[PDB]
Amino acid sequence: KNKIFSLAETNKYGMSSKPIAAAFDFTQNLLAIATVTGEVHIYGQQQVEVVIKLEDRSAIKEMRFVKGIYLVVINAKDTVYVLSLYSQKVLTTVFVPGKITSIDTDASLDWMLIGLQNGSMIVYDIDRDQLSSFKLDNLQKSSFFPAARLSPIVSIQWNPRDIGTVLISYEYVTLTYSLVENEIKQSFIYELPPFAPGGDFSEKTNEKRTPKVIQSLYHPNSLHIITIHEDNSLVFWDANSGHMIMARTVFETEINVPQPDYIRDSSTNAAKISKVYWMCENNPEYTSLLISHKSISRGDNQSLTMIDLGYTPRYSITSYEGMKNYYANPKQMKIFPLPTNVPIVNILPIPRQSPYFAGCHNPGLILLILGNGEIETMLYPSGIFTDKASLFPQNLSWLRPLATTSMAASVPNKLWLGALSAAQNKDYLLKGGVRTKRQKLPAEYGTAFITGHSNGSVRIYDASHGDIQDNASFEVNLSRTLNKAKELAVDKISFAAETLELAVSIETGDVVLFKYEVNQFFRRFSLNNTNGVLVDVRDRAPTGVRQGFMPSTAVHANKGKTSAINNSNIGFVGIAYAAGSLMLIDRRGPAIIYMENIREISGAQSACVTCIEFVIMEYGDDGYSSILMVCGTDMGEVITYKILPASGGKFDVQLMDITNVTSKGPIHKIDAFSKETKSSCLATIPKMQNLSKGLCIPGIVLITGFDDIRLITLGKSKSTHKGFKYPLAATGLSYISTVEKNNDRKNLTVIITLEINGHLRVFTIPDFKEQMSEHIPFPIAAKYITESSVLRNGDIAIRVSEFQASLFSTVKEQDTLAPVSDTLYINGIRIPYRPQVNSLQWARGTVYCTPAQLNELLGGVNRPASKYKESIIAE
Ligand code: NA
Repeated sequence: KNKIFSLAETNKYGMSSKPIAAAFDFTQNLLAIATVTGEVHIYGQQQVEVVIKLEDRSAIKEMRFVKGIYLVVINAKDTVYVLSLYSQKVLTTVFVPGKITSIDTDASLDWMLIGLQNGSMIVYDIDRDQLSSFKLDNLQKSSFFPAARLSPIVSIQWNPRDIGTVLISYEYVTLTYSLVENEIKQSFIYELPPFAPGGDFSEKTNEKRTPKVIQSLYHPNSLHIITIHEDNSLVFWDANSGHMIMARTVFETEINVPQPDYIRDSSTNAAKISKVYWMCENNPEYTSLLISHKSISRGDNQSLTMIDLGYTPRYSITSYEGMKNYYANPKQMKIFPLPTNVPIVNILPIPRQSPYFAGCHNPGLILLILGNGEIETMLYPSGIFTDKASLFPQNLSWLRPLATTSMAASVPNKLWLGALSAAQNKDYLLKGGVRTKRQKLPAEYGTAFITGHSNGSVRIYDASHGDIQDNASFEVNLSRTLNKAKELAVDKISFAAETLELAVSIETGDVVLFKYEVNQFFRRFSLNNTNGVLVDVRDRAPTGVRQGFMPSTAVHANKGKTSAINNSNIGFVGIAYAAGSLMLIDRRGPAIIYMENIREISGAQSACVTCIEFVIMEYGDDGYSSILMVCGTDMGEVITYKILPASGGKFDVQLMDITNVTSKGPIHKIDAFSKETKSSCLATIPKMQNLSKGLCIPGIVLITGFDDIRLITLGKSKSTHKGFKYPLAATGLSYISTVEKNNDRKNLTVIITLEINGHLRVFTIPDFKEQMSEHIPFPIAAKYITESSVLRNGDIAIRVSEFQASLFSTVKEQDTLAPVSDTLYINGIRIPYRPQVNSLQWARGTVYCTPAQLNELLGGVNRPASKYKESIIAE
């Protein structure tokens, strides 16, 4: 019935599953993130975002960006997809014959190199979707170690300065292969003499050992290589000579010379090296190594290590001992701790200068994807962790950090638009992409999303994609307000939209109050300095903000965690604590106007207040309206108070009564509506000013229980009840207008009920006749079903996964335009010239190979023209 209703999904926020991989394109300046279900999300400037779903739901291992128009995606099943930034759909799927171990791709090259578990090397033509005839067998088994087990290729790396040389590394040996000459140029083998200490994790020091290589890299000058070995040795070799310059550790040097009386002098438990990256600064002559360390036990053992080697000495005029000094005495060294003990799973440097040098040229920020799906950012080389939501598109802000609670608010646009006008995001990181303008028809009411994270930060933005709403967001830091560093998890938060006020309650029970206002433009701050519960925090506002959500007062009650917070639209703040405390704050002041325990007033065993609501209507049979406060208790009781206007503009509190409404506690959602007009009865400033008129507005209050809804009337015994099959997670009163006759604006007030299992109904009032009975299309996390908010205009916002939210609209007829995807590829961007071997460093010894020359070797003289428009486009 009521065909004006149909469940329609309007917006999605965040990512649908756990991030598992990442990649970045400097040429187009786009950032791609891969989920475990095979989704690829490409983000750009402001709020550019394109979602591509691969045919299989398998996980993603690696990506690279090719030519600035291609995105190569490799899954767990060793299937390689090619995606386009111009046509924005899957271009090619390839089933590569073998188990892939090492991949390399260059910015200006149309080929990608694949090593296998069986040791063979193969080359794939991304531009033309063909396998090339160039194939190399297992070189270690073929030339050096015939009797060894079949060694997989540990690492393949294109030379940073010459596409004609490829660094290949096997388990017990590494080498440099030339594609032009089809031969092995130089080979290095790491062997330890007896009694050699080896690395930290060396085993059986007495006997001769040949540890497996775990990773090899080229130096930015391309004349030096590093081999990390399973003992955590770090051996620096010279690519051309075959000489072993040194073997060092992160802490000690010369680990290869035997030492009969060696003793491990380390007060820190040794950490297995996970991966090593060789980053370079603006001048490639300035380089540093970042090493990630595998965790032992479970405690914070994933820390980064940076070795800034500074100016690399000139190659031609320094001996091997000079390189030994240069690598053995680092220019600077520092360890970057990780704020969490969650293991690191992927590290992606974000280049700022150019996409060469393995995508690690002058990285200003390092994106770390952890095992729990988080995304962290390290400023480099400073090492400062940043979680500012303005660095990345708002969809990424659901990952950095994890959003502990979320809510949506129906804000009147009258001042909301003026607020978002000067709240534009101006310091995003991604620069590419051109955002499609999706103009929304103007409306009286808009929607805001508000999220609180475990960091102690609250992010607020608009849920529409309009001209102003799209790139506008506020961020408030609870840490700077309280001068605190730990125990900052946000638990609950309440938003008064009519005057733009906020109350944020954290795991320690502290509640901080924020208000929208202009700016007033110490290091010993603490909540324990003074004795009063209300602590002044006005002067602790962020420096550079001219106007925004600033803190006014912090609440340090020392009474425990909070069970209910509500910030009214008329200056009142209601705070309830798990111990039983109930506390009323007048923002006029500031002042406390009521502070009492509710276990000494209840007739039941009700421990704490779970919901606080403000209404302005007639109590009982008083014949006139006043300021009334309704609270629900965890045992199904309801306590109604009056806030009487007292002398001097202050306010008293008079307890009217407490009645056991239902046995199905807790009481978590309170709403109200007038009996005749059926408009919202919740308190507002104009309604408060209207009290002098002597007006009387008898009303009915909807109280939500565990799985029942009660229609009750203040000051009376009669009530009505409705029961559900499953417990109710989110509800609200929605006031919608329907036109049926000719232009008649017939308003209809209905209640939107959502159960934790995902079912949604829409009933009328007060008869509670069903108008919708549908389900949310996808299953929802029972942990996060309850963080839903019902909006004024029939919309319902549900948290569905740990990282994603969904804003549904329950009005079938909505001014919906055809979906428009955004533009990723912008033509005319030039890829900088690939760096070549400097003649002043190593004269001769090189055979210059142009890209077309390499195409002729790998694909043949008769290489077919591509079937893609991108190949012609990307030139
Ligand atoms: Na937006």
